[PDB]
Amino acid sequence: AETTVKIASDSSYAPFEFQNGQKKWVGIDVDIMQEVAKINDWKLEMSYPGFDAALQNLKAGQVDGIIAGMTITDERKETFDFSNPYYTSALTIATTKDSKLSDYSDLKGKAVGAKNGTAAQTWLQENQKKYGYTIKTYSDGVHMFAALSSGNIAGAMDEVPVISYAMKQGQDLAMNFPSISLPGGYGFAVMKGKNSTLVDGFNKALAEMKSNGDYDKILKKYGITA
Repeated sequence: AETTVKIASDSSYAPFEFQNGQKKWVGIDVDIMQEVAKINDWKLEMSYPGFDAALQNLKAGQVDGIIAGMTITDERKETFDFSNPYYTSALTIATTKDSKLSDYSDLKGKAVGAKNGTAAQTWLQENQKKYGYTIKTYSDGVHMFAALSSGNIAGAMDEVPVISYAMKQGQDLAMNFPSISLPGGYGFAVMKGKNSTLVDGFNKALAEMKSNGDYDKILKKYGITA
């Protein structure tokens, strides 16, 4: 019967992987992986220990691959082989829907938020002298978006898919600023030199899903492009 495939992911990264109201695992990565497995006649066993644990479990041979919004980078290619990117994310500034701010130049003298430890934070730091905002740093999304709604930041930098999902959820957000592409894209990962069948299967199924409408339907479920 079917070949079993163990894939580990993050424990909370909406809209890529997260638990719904019924505690069921959903998200872009979940839906993509489930369909990749269906197309390839694989018996999928998903686990959600968190990204760092997933990497540990993958190196230890405890799982066969990872899908967890994992950026493809030259350094990571020293340890992992990747699929083609199945999504390429981007950063932008979220505002309330009533805000007129829309240009990175409009930020002079204003407070802009980001979550600690993220690419958004780094981009803000890199471009602060360029654009002249002040940076407020938040522990997590709930706190950052509460500051935006309270008017204590004029904008909140985050990922386009994360803001899109929040907008789909009905949060008071708009994306009026340009997007800053996050190079590399997200890929399915296996250990370098191992499991090429999984990578090839992923790539083939991805191309099929893009071509047949299923990929677009998945992204739209979570509010993306859209």
